[PDB]
Amino acid sequence: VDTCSLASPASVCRTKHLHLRCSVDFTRRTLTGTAALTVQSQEDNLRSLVLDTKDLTIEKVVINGQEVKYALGERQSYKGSPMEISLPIALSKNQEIVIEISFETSPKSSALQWLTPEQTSGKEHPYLFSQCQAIHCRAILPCQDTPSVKLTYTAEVSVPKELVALMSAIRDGETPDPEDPSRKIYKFIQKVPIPCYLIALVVGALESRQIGPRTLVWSEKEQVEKSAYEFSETESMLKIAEDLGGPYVWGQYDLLVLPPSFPYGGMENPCLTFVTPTLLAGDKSLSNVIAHEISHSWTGNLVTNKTWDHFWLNEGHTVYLERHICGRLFGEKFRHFNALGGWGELQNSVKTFGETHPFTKLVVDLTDIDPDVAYSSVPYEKGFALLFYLEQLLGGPEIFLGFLKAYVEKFSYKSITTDDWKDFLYSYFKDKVDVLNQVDWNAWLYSPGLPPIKPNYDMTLTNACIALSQRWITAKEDDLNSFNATDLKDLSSHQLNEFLAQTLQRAPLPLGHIKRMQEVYNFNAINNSEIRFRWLRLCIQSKWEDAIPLALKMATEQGRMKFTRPLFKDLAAFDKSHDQAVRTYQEHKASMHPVTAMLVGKDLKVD
Ligand SMILES: N[C@@H](CC(=O)O)Cn1nnc(-c2ccc(Oc3ncc(Cl)cc3F)cc2)n1
Ligand SMILES: [Yb+3]
Ligand SMILES: [Yb+3]
Ligand SMILES: [Yb+3]
Ligand SMILES: [Zn+2]
Repeated sequence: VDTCSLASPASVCRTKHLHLRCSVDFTRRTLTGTAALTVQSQEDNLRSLVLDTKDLTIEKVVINGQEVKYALGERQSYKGSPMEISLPIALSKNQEIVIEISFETSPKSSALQWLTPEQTSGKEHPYLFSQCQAIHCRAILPCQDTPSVKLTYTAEVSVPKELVALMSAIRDGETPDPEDPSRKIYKFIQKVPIPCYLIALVVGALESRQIGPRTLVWSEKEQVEKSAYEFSETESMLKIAEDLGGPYVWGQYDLLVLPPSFPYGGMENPCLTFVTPTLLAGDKSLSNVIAHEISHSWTGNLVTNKTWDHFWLNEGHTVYLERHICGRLFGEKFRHFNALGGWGELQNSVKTFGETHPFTKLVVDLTDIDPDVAYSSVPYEKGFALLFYLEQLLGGPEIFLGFLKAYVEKFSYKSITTDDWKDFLYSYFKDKVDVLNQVDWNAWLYSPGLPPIKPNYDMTLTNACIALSQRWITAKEDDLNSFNATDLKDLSSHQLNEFLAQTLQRAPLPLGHIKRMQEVYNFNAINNSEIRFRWLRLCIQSKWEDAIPLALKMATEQGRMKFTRPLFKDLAAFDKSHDQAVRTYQEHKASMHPVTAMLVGKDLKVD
């Protein structure tokens, strides 16, 4: 059962198609229009159905050209309000009907961020973007807001003519709006069935540059050139991902570089991956995020988790595929380095929640839990650790990659549970069932904390990071003069980041050590968002007051939650910056992404 949805489940009825016709009004901060749902009954004598909605204004519901009775139930917190539709005629099993719902979004839709021109690069035009994952599609349109249901979609979007609309679909033309010549209509088609959290929309002053045979990069004009360079390896990654997962079925693989308030590193929207502008390091060093989003074209978008309790199926397999792409491009020692880094991020998450916390379990129970509050590195890294452990136990990467491809083939276009995955693993590895029966499944899948077994990792690229970090941690005041810019000469940006991660795990360090690190390494000058984030966290946790304006600036000038949430939390925990952290959040709250605003609010205990 999907405990995050209030809609009729897949066993009652299934949405087969959505035909969306809407208009974006920037003055009212509203999306208005019709969502035409092609619903197939899965039951005999079906006379009503329930849809998920959240802060939607419903005008009418039309079936067979006539208005039908509908009712909106009491709001159930983050789940929204259930919408019961009275069908005009009882439906037999497998019978299909079209339900056209006239709706309007609230300006406070948790799925959307409305940007004023001042909040964009260009400063002349407003901007809109959606983020439906996990359960925010119900805050845009009435739907069965569950990944257990997959549907195709077509969309027609009216926007002011000076702007461009894009969706998680194939672009299907543009025309002047026949109802308003100050507007344009942008058309879209998604022929591959998808869960509704993969529905996405962006409206802004967008420009494009071709960077591959099936890839355009999209952003405001100011970011196009930098984005084209940063993501130039995209086609190479797609070719490797196809070799590992089978055919790319989505047609196009475009990239959209969002404004800095985009709350995640990326979003695997089909045909149009969304990315944070914090990836624009200038040297392609944060491109693993692209490898991760590309990998989702197989794991997550083709093979989907049936409910959000099984989310690890989505991320664990994606991180696994992502690390193989980087492994093919830069070698097996690099894949091991990234895997070990991943284990360290898992240690961090387990330490933050506490080793007995229910969110440290691989398979979770989201009954009465807002998925946004549960979000962490655990399904990513505990999920990856399991697969990497299975890879070693079952004979190596080549053998395990054979399983990955067969798993994708077996479950493409379906929504599955952990039991479905485990059953297939046992079927594929029938000749190694004795090895599989040695796995402590109850601990790996259902127990909190660190996994019962840690995999084996090649140390070649990690050794220099640990050695430098340990030199700083063990150093006394009279050893600080020995550090010099030459200590970093043989370290890649990835190794610099790992050195900071290792040191941050032992934070605080004495204030004199942090001051010396800046003196000799000039970390303040580094623009790479990952390195800068860890360096600022290290400064704040080591109580360096000079870092307060830098940390406040980074936390607010961008909104990627991975950075913004721990920076605000570190600033709130430092006595010297506590008041500034709270006040800065209060003054920025209204201009923030709604999900980021909620979570920073909870982290700071500011209601
Ligand atoms: N897809 C990513 C980027 C990427 O990985 O490529 C972007 N992204 N956007 N939203 C989310 C997201 C995912 C799960 C959420 O909820 C849950 N979190 C943990 C568990 Cl165990 C179960 C849940 F349901 C809430 C939000 N992820
Ligand atoms: Yb066409
Ligand atoms: Yb079985
Ligand atoms: Yb000494
Ligand atoms: Zn992912």
